[PDB]
Amino acid sequence: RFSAPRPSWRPAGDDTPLAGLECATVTVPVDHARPDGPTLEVALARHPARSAGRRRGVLLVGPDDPGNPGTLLVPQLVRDLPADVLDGYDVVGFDHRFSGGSAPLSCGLTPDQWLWIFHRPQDVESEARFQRAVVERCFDAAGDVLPYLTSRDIARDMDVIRRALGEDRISYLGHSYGSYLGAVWTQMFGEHADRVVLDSVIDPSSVWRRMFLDYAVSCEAALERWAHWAAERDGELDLGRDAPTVRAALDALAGRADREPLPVAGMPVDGTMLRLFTMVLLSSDRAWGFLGDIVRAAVHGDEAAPSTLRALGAMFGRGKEESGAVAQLGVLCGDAAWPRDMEVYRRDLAGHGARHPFIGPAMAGPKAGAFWPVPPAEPVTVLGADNRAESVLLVQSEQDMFTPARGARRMRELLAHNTRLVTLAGAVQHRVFPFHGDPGVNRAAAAYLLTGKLPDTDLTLRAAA
Repeated sequence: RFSAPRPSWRPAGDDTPLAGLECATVTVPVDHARPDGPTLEVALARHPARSAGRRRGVLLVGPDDPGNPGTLLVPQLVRDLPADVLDGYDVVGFDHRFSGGSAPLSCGLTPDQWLWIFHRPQDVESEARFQRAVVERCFDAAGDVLPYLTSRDIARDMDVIRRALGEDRISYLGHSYGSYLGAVWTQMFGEHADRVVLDSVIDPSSVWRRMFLDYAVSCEAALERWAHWAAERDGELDLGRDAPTVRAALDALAGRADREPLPVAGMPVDGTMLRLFTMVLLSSDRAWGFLGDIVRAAVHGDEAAPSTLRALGAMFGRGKEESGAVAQLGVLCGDAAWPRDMEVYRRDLAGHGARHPFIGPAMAGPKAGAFWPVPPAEPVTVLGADNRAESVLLVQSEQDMFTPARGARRMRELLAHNTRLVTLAGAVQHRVFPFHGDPGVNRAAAAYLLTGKLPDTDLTLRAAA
């Protein structure tokens, strides 16, 4: 096997968001079929179990989105996990290969190209050119390694990390993209799983273009609901007293931003940025006030609240990294071949795209993956009855923008033999355990992690107030 020495843990710098934790890297081969070839260093962050008598092993935590550093989940989990989980597990997060602190890639993409997923198009021809230019730039700069940026290669890295940690059976928690990494790792290596929690569950049948199409459906429906919520708040927002009037104001605002970016605290906010910010805020009903605030401010030429501004600054300001967009490109284009027929995209722009107009065209048109210059290395992972994980708990919000609840139900079908599902009804949220703070969900998931017992049948919990 590829050599996996025990990690060289050191205190995290107090110049990092990981202050207070421990850091190390694990070597992995770029090509797992060529262990004598080039390697990279995968960054880890650890919060050691608080209680030696309660410690049962390691809770490995994957990234929640391609390109998003999974090490940064560790502080969030220290903040929000039930205390007994933090007593019983070393929490170890990682930055997946070619992201974060794990050999991040830089390809000369401009900020507009960083938003290739959500980029608002003009027509099929211009968008094909825009999306192909992203691919060209990335392969020119990183074409030697991009073919090795896939979900299955990340899963292989997870198993090297497990071996380096010295755990024959390791536990796992992953959210969103991390749910998919966990599922893939269990399908490839599940005899090495202890307890596994997958939260906000990607539908395997959606990998990946269908997920984009579903984003447009989910966004449209959520925006229709938010427009009603905003119409009831015309006193404070002055956006209209019925949902069509509110939506027309937002559409006109976003169209203006498509033609000339809106200055917001000195940041040029174009339509792609505004619609992405909108979708993110829509995904949590606790954030709907931020959305009312930015739309009110931008429509009326007034100032948004400082907290709203700081949310835009966090999303698009100094901390935004090109490397995340390149990581998204590799995973989302590389895991499966996208349709190559331009007529598919023409059809779907006029159909799906027009039926879901807020982001439908951005989702349905000729994305980068259509132009990918290498074949798929491997089939997409097939989850099924041969999965060797002893047990998997699925946790899912009933109303989840980014990973609709149908995906958790699909996972519960594909992995019928070893899964149980906990659904949080009444929640409008993405990433539930533990960040939403629901006592019922958090205690059910903690009890599974600490005792290994799945609930007797799938459970629907009612979101506490």
